[PDB]
Formats: sequence, C-alpha cells, structure tokens
Amino acid sequence: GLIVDTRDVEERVHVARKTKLAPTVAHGVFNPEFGPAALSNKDPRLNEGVVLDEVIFSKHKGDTKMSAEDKALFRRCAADYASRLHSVLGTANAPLSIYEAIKGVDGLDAMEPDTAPGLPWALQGKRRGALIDFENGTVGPEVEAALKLMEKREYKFACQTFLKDEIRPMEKVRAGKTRIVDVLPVEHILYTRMMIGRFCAQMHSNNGPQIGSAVGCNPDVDWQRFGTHFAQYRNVWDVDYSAFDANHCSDAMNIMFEEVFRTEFGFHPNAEWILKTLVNTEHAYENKRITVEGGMPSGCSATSIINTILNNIYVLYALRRHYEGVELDTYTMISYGDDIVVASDYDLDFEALKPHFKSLGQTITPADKSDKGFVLGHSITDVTFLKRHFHMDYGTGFYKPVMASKTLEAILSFARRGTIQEKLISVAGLAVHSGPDEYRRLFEPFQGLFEIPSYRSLYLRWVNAVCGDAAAALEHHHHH
Repeated sequence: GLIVDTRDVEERVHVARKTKLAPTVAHGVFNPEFGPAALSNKDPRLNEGVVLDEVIFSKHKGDTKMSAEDKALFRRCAADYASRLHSVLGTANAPLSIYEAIKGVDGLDAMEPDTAPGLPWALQGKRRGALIDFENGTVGPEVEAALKLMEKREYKFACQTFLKDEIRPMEKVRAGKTRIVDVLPVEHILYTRMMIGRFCAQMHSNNGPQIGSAVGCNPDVDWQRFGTHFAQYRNVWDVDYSAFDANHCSDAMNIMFEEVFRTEFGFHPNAEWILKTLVNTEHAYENKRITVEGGMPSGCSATSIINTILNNIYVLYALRRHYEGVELDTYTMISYGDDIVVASDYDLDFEALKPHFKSLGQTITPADKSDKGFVLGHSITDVTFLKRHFHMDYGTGFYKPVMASKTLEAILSFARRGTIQEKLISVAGLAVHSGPDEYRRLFEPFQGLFEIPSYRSLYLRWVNAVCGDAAAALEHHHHH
C-alpha cells in the first residue's frame, strides 16, 4: 500500500508493553533460531539503526496502478472465478441479523467477547462488553447508531495498529520485522459479518480445490482429500509472496469486490461498500497517524477469505496474460491467504509468470528456495502448505500433515505464562504425524513435568477422524 500522508498528531504516552511469551524447558534443549518479536524501540536484541516504528510500515511500498487492458482482464478473471465460486456455494448470501453476526452460525464462529474494541473506544476506556451483549446478542446505542451510518454509507473509521506478540525467526526479530494486526472498530467487524458472514460460513463448509480455498479446513482429516486430488497432476508448484496482503493494489481489490459481491449473487448492496472501505484506510500507532491507499489491513474480518479469493483470481490473471485459451480447468489450486498450491498436466512456465504477477504489484518465488527455481515435475509430496508437508501414512494409506521438526521445536521452545500444559496437548496433535521416534524426541524435555499424550492415543484419534470406516474395519478380525 502507498503511504500518502503521515502525521505525528496527538498521543499521550505508550505503556511499557512486554511479551507474554516465556521460554520453556525445551528452549535449552533445541536452542532454536527463533525468538519473541521486538515490541519496543529499545529492545536490546534489535540491530543498531533499526527504528521499530518505521520497519512496521516499511512493507507499504506503493499501490501498483494497473493499466486499462490489465484491469479489464482482471475483471473477466474475477467474474469467472466468482462464477465457479457461487455455482458451488449458491446464492443464499442475505445479511445476518445482529444476533447471528455476534453468536455465529454453522460454519462461522462467534465474535470474541473480550478482545480489542478498536477506535475510538480504546481511548474512552470501553471494552467490547460495554458496547455489545454477546450472551443475548444485542448492541448498545453507540454500535446501533454506528451501524445505521454504514446503511447511509457515511461511516468513517481508523484502524488501531497493534504489534503481534509472537515467535519469529531471529533474523527478522533483530531486523525489527514485528508483524502488525490492524484492529478495526468492533462495529465495522460486526457489519462486515452481517454483509458477508453467510457467504463466509458457506465457503468454510465448502473448502476444497473446486472453490480453490482451504479456509475452514481441518488439516488432520482434509489432507487425505487434498492429497489424493493433487497427486493426479503431472506438475505441482508452491509459491511464496513477499507481503501478499500489503501489495494488493487498490484496482485489484476494487474489481474483485465489484465482481464477487454483486446483488445478483444474493448480497446486500452494502457488501461491496463495507469491503471497499478497507482500500483507503487510516492507521493509528502510538504517536503516528498513517493514511494508506491500497493493501488489506490484515486482521480485519474475512482477511483470510478475501486474500484467498484474490489469490485464486491472480493465478487465472497471470496465466491468461501469458498463455492463450486459459480457463479454470487448465489447472487446479487450493489457497489459504497468501499460501498456495497449484497443479496442472500442462507444463506451465511459472518462471515467465513472474512479471505478470508483478503487474498486480505481487512478487513470486518458489517455497522450494531453488535460487534457480520454478521447475516442472514437482509433486504434492514436495510442497509445503500451512507449514505442513504431504506425507503418506504407511499404516492407513492416507496422507497426513507433517510439520518440519525445527518448527515444532520452536513452537515448543516458547509459551505464554501458565498455558504450557494446554499448548503441549495442542502441539502433540501437530507432531503426531512426524512419527513415533520424532514425537518422543520433541516431547522428551517435558516428560515428568507435564502430561504428554501417548503417540498411540493420538494416532488412533487421527485414524477415526480421517476415515471412521477404516478404524471400524480394523476390528473385523480377532488378534493372536
């Protein structure tokens, strides 16, 4: 996104914000090249000269202005993908009530009761609970009034930019590449969910390569479904972007919103509008006041779905700008935000698409850091997706998500205070697929201090999850 105006205006003082992540007993064992990001200009781990306030927003390096020809091509692609999408999902995309928007529905989780409220409530000392009743599912007069401004399309707002307290690679920690979460006003999130929550629920339910989205997937069970699909194709690619979200040009964001969220597809007319408000945004960090044109806020409602949709359209766009007679059945893909796996029986030249993605302001390289990359003949067992590989389980003959051992190690190496027991169980579910030997090693440091699940227990849980029939079938016989 293009930073078009900065201001130092106002601000009182910044409260000493530290990281809640503390090392665990595993840190001393694995000695990972990972650390809690910097949350302070005076973090002693930073490199000299690095101003944290500036590096945050360094990702906003412009709003690629697409040519006329390229906009008309982008629209055709956006329409063609919207055609596939709404053919599968249907056209029951009417607004949620205020109740359903808060409480959720099948395929859409409830709004967070006590997360950040946004601006200007954080200044006024009001939590989300003061503005919205989450149990009953009603709204106080402030929200109710704000909503009715959006109906008139006169509503305006600022994004509250927080630093993301999380584990990062140490090179990025030292560089002061702390990620940010743009916290929009609770009423904006609410109304966004009203306008497109029905559609989102329906995309979660329908996750798969047909709609080209993995948002709302359960990697445990769904990896088999995804695995068997992509194994069929001669060629598979996995693609890295640099700052996918930020480099969504306003032209691409605008066209996508117009093509995907049309009233003729069952949406309220203010679906297009509320989404278009994400294009030109104002951001509030401590003292600075940065207005930005282009890019997705990231952390706004439906960020994953929106990014996923754009990713789908970009593939169609890029291919159609290079090759002739390209359609949705020329290839197949699944995406989750910037994350992407494409496959085709055609020998597509993904290296030559580099400039075609650059016309959208996006910069692509292979995840398989080949420095001499994008090659034919890669398969699903070679690629990474949601930080998971696709490996065949010998026992079942089903694909399973295998995370890299260094990543498991880093995730185990740090935790928020007094949540380690809970985090261990959660990560045990991730690490089970790495095999009994590596499982035992990863949890070796924790043995005796905390409850570690048995490899056996989690294996059996997984087999029932992926295929209940299979698990039942193993009991047709009697043992020794």
